[PDB]
Amino acid sequence: GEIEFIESSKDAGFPVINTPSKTKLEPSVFHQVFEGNKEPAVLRSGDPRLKANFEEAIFSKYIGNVNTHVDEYMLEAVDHYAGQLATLDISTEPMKLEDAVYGTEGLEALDLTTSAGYPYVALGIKKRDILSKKTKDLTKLKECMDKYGLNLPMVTYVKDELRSIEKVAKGKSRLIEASSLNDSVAMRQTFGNLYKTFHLNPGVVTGSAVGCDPDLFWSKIPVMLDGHLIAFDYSGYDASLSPVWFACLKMILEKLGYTHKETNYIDYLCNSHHLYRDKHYFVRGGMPSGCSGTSIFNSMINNIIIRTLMLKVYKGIDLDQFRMIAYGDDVIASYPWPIDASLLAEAGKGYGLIMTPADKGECFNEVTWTNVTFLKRYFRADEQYPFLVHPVMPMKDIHESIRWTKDPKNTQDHVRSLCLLAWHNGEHEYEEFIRKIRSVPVGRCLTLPAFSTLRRKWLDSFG
RNA sequence: CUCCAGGUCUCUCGUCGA
RNA sequence: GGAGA
Ligand SMILES: Nc1ccn([C@H]2CC[C@@H](COP(=O)(O)OP(=O)(O)OP(=O)(O)O)O2)c(=O)n1
Repeated sequence: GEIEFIESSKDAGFPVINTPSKTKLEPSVFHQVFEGNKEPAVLRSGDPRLKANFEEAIFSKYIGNVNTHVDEYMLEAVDHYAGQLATLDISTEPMKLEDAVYGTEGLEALDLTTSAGYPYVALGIKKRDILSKKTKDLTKLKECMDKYGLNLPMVTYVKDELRSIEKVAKGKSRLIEASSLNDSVAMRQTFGNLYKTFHLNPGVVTGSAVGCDPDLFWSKIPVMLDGHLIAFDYSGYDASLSPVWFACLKMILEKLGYTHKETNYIDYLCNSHHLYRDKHYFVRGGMPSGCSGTSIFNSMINNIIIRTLMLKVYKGIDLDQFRMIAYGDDVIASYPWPIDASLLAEAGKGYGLIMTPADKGECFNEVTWTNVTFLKRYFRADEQYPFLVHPVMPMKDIHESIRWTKDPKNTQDHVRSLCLLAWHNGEHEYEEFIRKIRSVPVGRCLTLPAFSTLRRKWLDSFG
């Protein structure tokens, strides 16, 4: 990922974009009961907690690119992953517009509560001015698409969210890229059946966890990844993808039946253009976080990436015995033999990728089923039914969430949802949690689910 | 006097119906 | 800046 060019938006006929600088996160009634290290992310240059240049820091994610060709490893990598995807009958036929916009089995409708992006964001137009789920109208949509076209700039905002205290101090707030309604629709039309087949089939064939429910799915995972575990973390994956990985992705899209016409939408992702406040700029490489397809294409690329590193580092390796599940940058995998992920990291570095030891730390340790995480959840088998596995979100991360709110009107929903995460920590931990919640006047006013009821419904789901 | 801040997945709750 | 009660 690299910013090639910056220009004034006026110069390029673009309006200045209103980008919020005030967080919506307030300390909650539970802010004191529990301990936490996160505060809301820095959103402006005048933040008193800033110990570094803000605008320098938020964009620092664009580490650079590496100029390499699609090498013999990538190519093999692609043919292998493609051969899996071929077993699924991914239709390259464009999705019916009513389905691409207002949802179908395997693909939910557009988020109508979010920005419509450029140009509408500066015309003061909301998604709901153009769409209604209730009416399923496409009239105003086609109109707007005719008028404004495709490949519009993506609008860059800072994400309102909690960050570690060093990420607050270092200004490493996160950027997202608001994709225009038009582009989201066009991509969903073009790639809807791919999205759908992916969501309806998470596992070791797609190599994707997208569409799974950790409650039900954690039990399936150790069966699928029966070998020795492989797991690492990425630093700024999305921003680290050089163009060659996109070339790889286009090539696998081509294998699947996609025309050069349709693969060209990948070009709008790799080579993208953005609005940020009063500037218009160009990024070469990097997956733009916020485009349509970001989870699916990030994941497909990860399947190509890890396959490549293996084929490269361990020359003569049998990928028919390799198994991986990716969720964007997040990956859990296994191979029948011990693989040194520090070496896969060294290789990764040569392709622009920064891979680090899993779940923080400074050794590429053994990855056991004990310490491995996926989607931030640990794996624990039931003590009573050892083939059912618990997705275990650390209580410390649940704690971080409850200590804040964006609106106390939601405290009941918020806490209930937190409960459905916490209980997989066990009865001891859940009741301590329910106690600490109850240790505060407002906590005594909430309907909390009983552990016994949670465990019951869970066991009941496997039926 | 409010609103402006992306893609998605999962779950949950609210309302309305068979 | 724009949209609205
Ligand atoms: N609002 C968000 C937050 C995250 N993500 C996706 C894109 C990248 C992926 C990883 O994000 P995190 O791991 O949660 O961020 P981090 O580990 O703190 O920072 P980094 O991406 O540098 O590892 O999640 C997203 O699409 N939208």
